[PDB]
Amino acid sequence: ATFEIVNRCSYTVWAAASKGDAALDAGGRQLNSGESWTINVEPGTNGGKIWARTDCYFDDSGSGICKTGDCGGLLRCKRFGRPPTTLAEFSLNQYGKDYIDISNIKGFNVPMNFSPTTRGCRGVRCAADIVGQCPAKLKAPGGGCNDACTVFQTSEYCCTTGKCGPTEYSRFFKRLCPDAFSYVLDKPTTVTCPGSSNYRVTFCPTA
Ligand code: NA
Repeated sequence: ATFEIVNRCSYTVWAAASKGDAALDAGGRQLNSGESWTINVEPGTNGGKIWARTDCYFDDSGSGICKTGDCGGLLRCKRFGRPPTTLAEFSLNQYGKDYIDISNIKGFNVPMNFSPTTRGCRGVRCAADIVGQCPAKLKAPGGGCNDACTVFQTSEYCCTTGKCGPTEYSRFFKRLCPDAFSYVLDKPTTVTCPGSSNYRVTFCPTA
Protein backbone atom coordinates (compact mmCIF):
# COMPACT_ATOMS: atom_id res chain seq x y z
CA ALA A 1 0.00 0.00 0.00
CA THR A 2 1.03 3.62 -0.61
CA PHE A 3 0.47 6.21 2.12
CA GLU A 4 0.95 9.94 1.50
CA ILE A 5 1.62 11.90 4.69
CA VAL A 6 0.83 15.60 4.26
CA ASN A 7 1.58 18.34 6.80
CA ARG A 8 -0.92 21.17 6.35
CA CYS A 9 -0.21 22.60 9.81
CA SER A 10 1.41 26.02 10.03
CA TYR A 11 4.13 24.47 12.23
CA THR A 12 6.67 21.72 11.67
CA VAL A 13 5.75 18.17 12.67
CA TRP A 14 7.81 14.99 12.76
CA ALA A 15 5.77 12.13 11.33
CA ALA A 16 6.08 8.55 12.53
CA ALA A 17 4.94 5.17 11.24
CA SER A 18 5.38 2.01 13.32
CA LYS A 19 3.72 -1.37 13.83
CA GLY A 20 4.92 -1.74 17.43
CA ASP A 21 7.94 -4.00 16.89
CA ALA A 22 9.41 -2.45 13.72
CA ALA A 23 9.40 0.76 11.72
CA LEU A 24 7.15 1.34 8.71
CA ASP A 25 9.28 2.43 5.74
CA ALA A 26 11.84 4.94 7.11
CA GLY A 27 10.00 5.12 10.46
CA GLY A 28 9.90 8.90 10.74
CA ARG A 29 10.74 12.17 9.06
CA GLN A 30 10.56 15.92 9.55
CA LEU A 31 7.59 17.54 7.78
CA ASN A 32 7.71 21.30 7.36
CA SER A 33 4.52 23.24 6.65
CA GLY A 34 3.16 21.85 3.37
CA GLU A 35 5.65 18.99 2.90
CA SER A 36 4.41 15.57 1.81
CA TRP A 37 5.97 12.20 2.63
CA THR A 38 5.29 9.09 0.54
CA ILE A 39 5.86 5.68 2.13
CA ASN A 40 5.11 2.08 1.17
CA VAL A 41 3.51 -0.26 3.71
CA GLU A 42 3.99 -3.95 2.97
CA PRO A 43 0.63 -5.63 2.22
CA GLY A 44 -0.69 -7.56 5.20
CA THR A 45 0.70 -5.14 7.79
CA ASN A 46 -1.36 -5.64 10.94
CA GLY A 47 -1.63 -3.03 13.67
CA GLY A 48 0.26 -0.22 11.97
CA LYS A 49 -0.06 3.32 13.29
CA ILE A 50 0.81 6.75 11.90
CA TRP A 51 1.03 9.81 14.13
CA ALA A 52 2.65 13.23 14.44
CA ARG A 53 5.27 14.52 16.87
CA THR A 54 5.65 18.15 17.92
CA ASP A 55 8.60 20.21 19.18
CA CYS A 56 11.44 17.80 18.46
CA TYR A 57 15.21 18.21 18.65
CA PHE A 58 17.40 15.52 17.07
CA ASP A 59 21.15 14.97 16.90
CA ASP A 60 23.11 13.86 13.83
CA SER A 61 22.63 10.21 14.84
CA GLY A 62 18.84 10.67 14.86
CA SER A 63 18.59 10.63 18.66
CA GLY A 64 16.69 13.33 20.53
CA ILE A 65 13.27 13.98 22.08
CA CYS A 66 9.82 15.35 21.25
CA LYS A 67 7.32 16.97 23.60
CA THR A 68 4.54 14.77 22.20
CA GLY A 69 4.64 11.37 20.50
CA ASP A 70 8.27 10.65 21.39
CA CYS A 71 9.23 7.12 20.34
CA GLY A 72 12.25 6.41 22.52
CA GLY A 73 14.15 9.50 21.41
CA LEU A 74 14.63 8.33 17.82
CA LEU A 75 13.83 10.23 14.64
CA ARG A 76 13.09 6.98 12.78
CA CYS A 77 10.58 5.26 15.06
CA LYS A 78 10.71 1.52 15.67
CA ARG A 79 8.03 1.81 18.38
CA PHE A 80 4.76 3.59 19.10
CA GLY A 81 5.00 7.06 20.62
CA ARG A 82 4.44 8.49 24.08
CA PRO A 83 0.92 9.94 24.57
CA PRO A 84 -0.79 12.24 23.89
CA THR A 85 -0.96 11.23 20.21
CA THR A 86 -3.76 11.31 17.68
CA LEU A 87 -3.47 7.90 16.06
CA ALA A 88 -4.11 6.80 12.49
CA GLU A 89 -4.57 3.04 12.78
CA PHE A 90 -4.77 0.54 9.94
CA SER A 91 -4.79 -3.20 9.29
CA LEU A 92 -4.27 -4.18 5.66
CA ASN A 93 -5.20 -7.21 3.55
CA GLN A 94 -7.29 -8.95 6.22
CA TYR A 95 -9.33 -11.42 4.15
CA GLY A 96 -9.64 -9.06 1.20
CA LYS A 97 -10.35 -5.95 3.28
CA ASP A 98 -8.44 -3.02 4.73
CA TYR A 99 -9.50 -1.55 8.08
CA ILE A 100 -8.77 2.06 9.04
CA ASP A 101 -9.75 4.28 11.94
CA ILE A 102 -8.73 7.32 13.97
CA SER A 103 -8.21 6.89 17.71
CA ASN A 104 -8.12 9.29 20.66
CA ILE A 105 -7.57 6.34 23.03
CA LYS A 106 -3.99 7.58 23.56
CA GLY A 107 -4.86 11.28 23.68
CA PHE A 108 -4.79 14.03 21.09
CA ASN A 109 -2.13 16.46 19.91
CA VAL A 110 -2.55 17.36 16.22
CA PRO A 111 -5.73 17.55 14.09
CA MET A 112 -5.88 14.71 11.60
CA ASN A 113 -7.71 13.47 8.53
CA PHE A 114 -7.35 9.87 7.32
CA SER A 115 -8.83 9.27 3.87
CA PRO A 116 -8.25 6.79 1.04
CA THR A 117 -6.71 7.93 -2.23
CA THR A 118 -8.71 5.25 -4.08
CA ARG A 119 -12.32 4.09 -4.37
CA GLY A 120 -14.45 1.75 -2.28
CA CYS A 121 -14.81 3.50 1.10
CA ARG A 122 -14.94 6.81 2.96
CA GLY A 123 -12.55 8.73 5.19
CA VAL A 124 -12.50 9.76 8.84
CA ARG A 125 -11.40 13.04 10.40
CA CYS A 126 -10.78 14.49 13.86
CA ALA A 127 -10.09 18.21 13.39
CA ALA A 128 -11.74 19.73 16.47
CA ASP A 129 -9.83 21.98 18.87
CA ILE A 130 -9.50 19.24 21.47
CA VAL A 131 -6.37 20.87 22.89
CA GLY A 132 -8.16 24.20 23.30
CA GLN A 133 -11.13 22.58 25.03
CA CYS A 134 -9.10 19.97 26.92
CA PRO A 135 -10.10 19.61 30.59
CA ALA A 136 -7.51 20.91 33.03
CA LYS A 137 -6.79 17.49 34.54
CA LEU A 138 -6.00 16.05 31.09
CA LYS A 139 -3.93 18.94 29.70
CA ALA A 140 -0.34 17.98 28.87
CA PRO A 141 2.35 20.62 29.56
CA GLY A 142 4.32 19.76 26.43
CA GLY A 143 1.08 20.13 24.47
CA GLY A 144 -1.92 18.02 23.59
CA CYS A 145 -4.75 16.46 25.57
CA ASN A 146 -4.07 13.25 27.49
CA ASP A 147 -6.46 10.32 27.72
CA ALA A 148 -7.85 9.35 31.12
CA CYS A 149 -6.01 6.00 31.16
CA THR A 150 -2.59 7.63 30.70
CA VAL A 151 -3.32 10.08 33.52
CA PHE A 152 -5.06 8.12 36.28
CA GLN A 153 -4.14 4.47 35.53
CA THR A 154 -7.43 2.95 36.67
CA SER A 155 -9.10 -0.25 35.52
CA GLU A 156 -12.11 1.75 34.30
CA TYR A 157 -10.22 4.29 32.19
CA CYS A 158 -7.84 1.62 30.85
CA CYS A 159 -10.51 -1.12 30.56
CA THR A 160 -8.19 -3.75 32.00
CA THR A 161 -10.76 -6.28 33.25
CA GLY A 162 -12.38 -6.31 29.79
CA LYS A 163 -15.61 -4.53 30.72
CA CYS A 164 -15.81 -0.74 31.01
CA GLY A 165 -18.26 2.00 30.16
CA PRO A 166 -17.92 5.54 28.84
CA THR A 167 -16.62 8.05 31.38
CA GLU A 168 -16.84 11.82 31.72
CA TYR A 169 -13.50 12.09 29.89
CA SER A 170 -14.19 9.77 26.94
CA ARG A 171 -17.42 11.66 26.25
CA PHE A 172 -15.37 14.86 25.86
CA PHE A 173 -13.26 13.39 23.05
CA LYS A 174 -16.38 11.74 21.61
CA ARG A 175 -18.48 14.92 21.71
CA LEU A 176 -15.84 16.72 19.61
CA CYS A 177 -14.72 13.83 17.34
CA PRO A 178 -17.52 11.27 16.93
CA ASP A 179 -15.66 9.43 14.15
CA ALA A 180 -12.74 8.53 16.44
CA PHE A 181 -12.33 5.99 19.23
CA SER A 182 -12.86 7.61 22.63
CA TYR A 183 -12.17 4.50 24.75
CA VAL A 184 -11.33 0.83 24.27
CA LEU A 185 -14.89 -0.55 24.13
CA ASP A 186 -16.20 2.48 22.24
CA LYS A 187 -18.64 1.58 19.49
CA PRO A 188 -16.34 0.89 16.50
CA THR A 189 -15.92 3.87 14.18
CA THR A 190 -13.81 1.70 11.86
CA VAL A 191 -14.10 2.05 8.09
CA THR A 192 -13.82 -0.97 5.80
CA CYS A 193 -11.95 -0.46 2.53
CA PRO A 194 -11.07 -2.80 -0.35
CA GLY A 195 -7.85 -4.70 0.11
CA SER A 196 -4.69 -3.00 -1.19
CA SER A 197 -6.17 0.51 -1.11
CA ASN A 198 -3.96 3.59 -0.86
CA TYR A 199 -4.35 6.41 1.64
CA ARG A 200 -3.38 9.97 2.51
CA VAL A 201 -2.85 11.25 6.06
CA THR A 202 -3.21 15.03 6.41
CA PHE A 203 -2.23 16.89 9.58
CA CYS A 204 -4.35 20.00 10.18
CA PRO A 205 -6.72 19.19 7.28
CA THR A 206 -8.74 22.41 7.74
CA ALA A 207 -5.73 24.71 8.21
NA1 NA B 1 -6.09 2.74 19.73
